[PDB]
Amino acid sequence: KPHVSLIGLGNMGLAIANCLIKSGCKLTVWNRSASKAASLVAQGVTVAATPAECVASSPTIVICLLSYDVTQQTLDEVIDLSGKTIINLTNGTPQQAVKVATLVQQRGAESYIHGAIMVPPILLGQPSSVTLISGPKTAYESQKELLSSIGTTRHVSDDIAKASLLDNALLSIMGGVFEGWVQALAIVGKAGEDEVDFAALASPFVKSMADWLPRIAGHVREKQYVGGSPLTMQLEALENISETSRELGVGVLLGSMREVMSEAVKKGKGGESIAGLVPMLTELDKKW
Amino acid sequence: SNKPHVSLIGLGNMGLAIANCLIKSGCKLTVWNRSASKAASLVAQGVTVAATPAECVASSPTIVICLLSYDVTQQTLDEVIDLSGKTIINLTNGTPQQAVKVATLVQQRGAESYIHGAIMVPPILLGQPSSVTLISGPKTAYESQKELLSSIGTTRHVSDDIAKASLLDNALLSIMGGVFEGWVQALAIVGKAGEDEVDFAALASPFVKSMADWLPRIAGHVREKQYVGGSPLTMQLEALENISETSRELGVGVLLGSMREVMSEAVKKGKGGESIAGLVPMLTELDKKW
Ligand SMILES: NC(=O)c1ccc[n+]([C@@H]2O[C@H](COP(=O)([O-])OP(=O)(O)OC[C@H]3O[C@@H](n4cnc5c(N)ncnc54)[C@H](OP(=O)(O)O)[C@@H]3O)[C@@H](O)[C@H]2O)c1
Ligand SMILES: NC(=O)c1ccc[n+]([C@@H]2O[C@H](COP(=O)([O-])OP(=O)(O)OC[C@H]3O[C@@H](n4cnc5c(N)ncnc54)[C@H](OP(=O)(O)O)[C@@H]3O)[C@@H](O)[C@H]2O)c1
Ligand SMILES: C[C@@H]1CCN(Cc2ccccc2)CC1=O
Ligand SMILES: C[C@@H]1CCN(Cc2ccccc2)CC1=O
Ligand SMILES: C[C@@H]1CCN(Cc2ccccc2)CC1=O
Ligand SMILES: C[C@@H]1CCN(Cc2ccccc2)CC1=O
Repeated sequence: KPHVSLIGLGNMGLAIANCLIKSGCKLTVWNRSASKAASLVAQGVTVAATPAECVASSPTIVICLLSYDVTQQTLDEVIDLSGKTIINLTNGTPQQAVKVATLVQQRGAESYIHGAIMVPPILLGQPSSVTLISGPKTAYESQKELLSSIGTTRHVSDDIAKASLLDNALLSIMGGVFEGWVQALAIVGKAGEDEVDFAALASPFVKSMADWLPRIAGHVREKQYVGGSPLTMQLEALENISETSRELGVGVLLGSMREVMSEAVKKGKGGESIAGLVPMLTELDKKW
Repeated sequence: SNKPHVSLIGLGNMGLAIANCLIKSGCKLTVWNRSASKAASLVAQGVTVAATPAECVASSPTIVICLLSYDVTQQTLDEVIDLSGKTIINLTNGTPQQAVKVATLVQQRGAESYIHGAIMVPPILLGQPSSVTLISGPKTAYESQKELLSSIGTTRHVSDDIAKASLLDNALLSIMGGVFEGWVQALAIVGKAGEDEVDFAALASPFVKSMADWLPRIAGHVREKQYVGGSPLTMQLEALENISETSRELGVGVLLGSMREVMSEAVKKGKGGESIAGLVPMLTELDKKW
């Protein structure tokens, strides 16, 4: 039984706690709301009064909090991380990973690795589970056996910030897929159709879209914006989604997409493909 | 003689793809386009170019329309006053009510029948059996046009209701607009960070097919009004905010504004603990641009 500490017992933190218990370690936990540890006490888990007491109990510290800001608040009075390895599974930006790595190095930590869990809690540890890890290969290799408790890990880079970079890119795709899906189900539901029958009809079409993504990535890399689906036509179809929604009394998402396509047309990029939109983003810090 | 007579109105990206599919399947084609020069590649293959929309419709018993919009369709059919003995196949993207408006316009003018279709692939994939076109309108009219329409791929008759193909088109294109908004954001981030877009597409591929798998479960939750799970909107909104900050760190713009705005309002209305299924009632109960 290796000693492990866990900071954070939210939806994901409790899923992590159960995986670590199942795999046979001596777990110490801390959470702002100590009552979230109730389901772990029967399984032989120690609840530490403070973040400092939690970190003192183990050589390996797992963190799964809401955000970077909560992480820095929680680590404020954790003064001695000498001989400790930090595994940070908290979502944030590439620079926020560098900021926590620096905070823990300043306090004597042996090593920092960052992970992005890419499944909901119920899939953690199951065969469908993937976690992206970044940081020094020797530190990943040191932790690989512990980390197997939460499912498959993918070492994506020795650069501490890269798991968060890739996390933020993949969650952009997830955000967009869910924005389109919520809009779709709102339309079909208000129109009196069955959402589950709609999902069956849709799923072929959605897997076809996923097959197009690598061709689009190649066009973006190669700056090849010519094809058979110009932004003028795409924008006309997005405008018809708004009017379909208005006709039904349903609200309208995809506003940022309409605004960036509208400006692309004004810049004379109306004849380009969807690849044409990437340069609209890469050259200007703006919320569309 | 042998080959069926077919008229096509519109020779844009998709209209030209249709023209080539109809030629290849062995039909006798008459075309009209605002820009007559778009027919140059069809004239060798033996197609007739009509001077006006009316003369085009006069040449054939079956009329295919593939124009930009309803507004352009209405304008283009302004002087098409006689549709007696003509079946109308409208493949122009528009709203459910615009499909009803065109069906009524062509009835008034004596059309035999009207079906609406939504092509769900780019022009280069038209004619592949795997390319699906959704068709709505009278079953008998669809069944009589099924052999002609097999030129452009596999057709799926979704409803006798003329407006249904456009309803389902607008819903499927909502998903495509979302997917592409997220994909453009993702490629802007990884590109500006100096990563390879093509290796990122490969890394991403598993993760995106996993999401398609989650959609029927979410649809069930929305139908059953089950909004409780392990991925609360407060946590999802924090992650979306970190996409904005990641982008700002790279000097890159940010999309997904409507998604941040509707999740913020959910959190404000006490639905911060709910799953993504909890957003659907935010849309269904209020006409609003987020
Ligand atoms: N849930 C998922 O589906 C999912 C999937 C992939 C990744 N993740 C990532 O996992 C991380 C944790 O998310 P979660 O789903 O566990 O979120 P959650 O259920 O909302 O839990 C958030 C955690 O942060 C703590 N926290 C929030 N504000 C705090 C504060 N001001 N001070 C101290 N602690 C505070 C909470 O403590 P209390 O219990 O006291 O509120 C809880 O431990 C996030 O970075 C998220 O992006 C989640
Ligand atoms: N990937 C795709 O291209 C795709 C996929 C699925 C469905 N669709 C649907 O197919 C339809 C046709 O799109 P497309 O790709 O062919 O677009 P496109 O290449 O922009 O062509 C638009 C067509 O409409 C004509 N047009 C535009 N404004 C006009 C006006 N004011 N008066 C008369 N004609 C006018 C154009 O004539 P000119 O040639 O003279 O400009 C052209 O024939 C759309 O409803 C679209 O949503 C397209
Ligand atoms: C697959 C899981 C499911 C919850 N996701 C939370 C989330 C964050 C941002 C946008 C949508 C969903 C993180 C994941 O990667
Ligand atoms: C709207 C987007 C623009 C890029 N297209 C890429 C593509 C995919 C398959 C075949 C050709 C082009 C897919 C689309 O329809
Ligand atoms: C794949 C093709 C590309 C043009 N599409 C129009 C469109 C509309 C909204 C958002 C993106 C693309 C329809 C399609 O099925
Ligand atoms: C962020 C969204 C919220 C609904 N989730 C549905 C889901 C998918 C698989 C297993 C459980 C729940 C997927 C997500 O992660």
